[PDB]
Amino acid sequence: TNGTMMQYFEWHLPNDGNHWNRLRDDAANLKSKGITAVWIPPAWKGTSQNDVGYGAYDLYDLGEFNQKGTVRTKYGTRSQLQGAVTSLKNNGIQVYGDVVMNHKGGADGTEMVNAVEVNRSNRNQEISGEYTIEAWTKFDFPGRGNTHSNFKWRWYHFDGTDWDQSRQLQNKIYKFRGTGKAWDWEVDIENGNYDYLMYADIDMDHPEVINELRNWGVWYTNTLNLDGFRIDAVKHIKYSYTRDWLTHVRNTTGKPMFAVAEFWKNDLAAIENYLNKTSWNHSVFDVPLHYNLYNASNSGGYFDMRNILNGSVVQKHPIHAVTFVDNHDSQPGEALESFVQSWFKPLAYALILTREQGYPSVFYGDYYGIPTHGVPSMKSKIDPLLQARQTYAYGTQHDYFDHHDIIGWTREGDSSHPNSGLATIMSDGPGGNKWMYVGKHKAGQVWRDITGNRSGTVTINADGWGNFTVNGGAVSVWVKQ
Ligand SMILES: [Ca+2]
Ligand SMILES: [Ca+2]
Ligand SMILES: [Ca+2]
Ligand code: NA
Repeated sequence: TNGTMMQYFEWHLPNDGNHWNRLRDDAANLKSKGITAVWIPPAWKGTSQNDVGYGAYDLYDLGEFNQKGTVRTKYGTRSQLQGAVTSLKNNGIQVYGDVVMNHKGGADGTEMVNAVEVNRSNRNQEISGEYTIEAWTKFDFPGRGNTHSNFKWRWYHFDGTDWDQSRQLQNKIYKFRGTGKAWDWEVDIENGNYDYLMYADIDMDHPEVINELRNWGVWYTNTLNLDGFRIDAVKHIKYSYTRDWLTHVRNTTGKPMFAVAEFWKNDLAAIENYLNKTSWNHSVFDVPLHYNLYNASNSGGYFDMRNILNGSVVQKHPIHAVTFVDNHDSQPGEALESFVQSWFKPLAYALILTREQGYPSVFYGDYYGIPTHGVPSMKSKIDPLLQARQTYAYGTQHDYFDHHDIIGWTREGDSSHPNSGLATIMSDGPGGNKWMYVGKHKAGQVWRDITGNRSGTVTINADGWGNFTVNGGAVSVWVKQ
């Protein structure tokens, strides 16, 4: 069956502690709509209750201990989280947990550390001599104590920080001194070594760090019975470390543990180098395709639809790419904002859901909407597309990316899925028609538009060709009536 995951969260979810409860009660529904895997938001304690989770204070606190002014995380308690995972599991849905290992924020205390300032545009270059700063690198976890783990963090487990409590100076990046201290290598090259990003940067070359995060990885997997991971900020993390961390977890638990890393860079060559350096042992989000979809939706129809897949990861690396329309990085208001316009969104979803290449992901923000930024729920338009993927998107595929506005592709379906086979067509401009081959053995069949956009039927001729139609700025997916 065609796998389909769902990012079950967006950046502006309410801080009401009922998100795990919602996931729990949505499990049965998700299963019926075709979702086979769910990527849950950071389940640990952030810098505050409000934290989306990427602040990453305590990875062993899943809304179980009183820390950072709260017991529950933004999403709920450990109990409520476990209830959600159980619900998904009982409904046959896999669970992918988010993983944040690049840094830690909200240190319990400070430490005086010898450091040097570095060029923020070239972290390889030091711009100050050595001197002592007060850095937030002490993590004792008073609320948790040693429950689950007695590992405590100190300055030497980090490579640097961006804040000196003593001399509160802005626009600074500090690199810690010490034997062997240096920015980790084989990370993105923007700003000449993008090891540092925010908060206290974790030293991926320190032996205790390597062993500890690996131990945490397995504890995390076993505690929540995870089936996979969504790995955060991989371009800022030692490439070989991530590769080996994953292998360690797979080796220890014995589970395949699917994993998709977010290497956020609209650069195919950079992502390909990342896959190479990680020995292709996990997939990556197709960020390049995201920008293609964004640009097409932003072109008022002037985008050349023939090249919508050009430069994407899924075009050259189909089984190592997780395709997506939007996510918390691109939604309205965020730094990397590049939200795919709603008029084009159904087309984008048809692109990633009805084609054979890539592992598609549905964005919670798109499905249930983003109330805070006026983005309406588009499940009514996505549900039919998920239906098409679930029962009709199978078999040999034929592509027709031969027109600047109207493009499409077909699937001949296969014996393993009854009535399977489809023909999606879309136009980022005026509507029209296109003759497409769905298979001679389908001769005589009468197809209909599962999206409901076009109300008539299309009959496949004796040669297996059908003249499919589509409306302006829309998509139609024809299937056996
Ligand atoms: Ca280092
Ligand atoms: Ca880093
Ligand atoms: Ca066009
Ligand atoms: Na580092």
